Amino acid sequence: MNQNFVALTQHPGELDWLQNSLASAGQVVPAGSASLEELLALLDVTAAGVLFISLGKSNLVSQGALVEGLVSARPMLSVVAIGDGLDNQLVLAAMRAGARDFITYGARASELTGLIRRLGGRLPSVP
Repeated sequence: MNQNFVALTQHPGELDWLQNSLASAGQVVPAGSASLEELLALLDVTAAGVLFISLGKSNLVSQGALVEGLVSARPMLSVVAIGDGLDNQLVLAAMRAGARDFITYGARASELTGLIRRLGGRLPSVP
């Protein structure tokens, strides 16, 4: 019923869309301009299991490398990419980097709560 989510957004409209859509599921913590080390510290203190990362053609090389680093360090972390659903090569690059899912900014709130439900039902609770 409640989680912390971390978001690497490339504009404030994305952060608002995430926060408003996922309000019933938990809290969306912004990570702003964060390095891999800083981002891993923020995931640990918030005990976040889902990370949202906004991808585009301009930031794909550096952000893709970051997803690769995150997924190496935290294999159980669910990385969800946010980008243009009309760009097949972008969707493909994100998946290759280690992103579990890809959503387009402005998607219905029910699509986001649905995704969080699905990602929650994926692994056992008792460790």
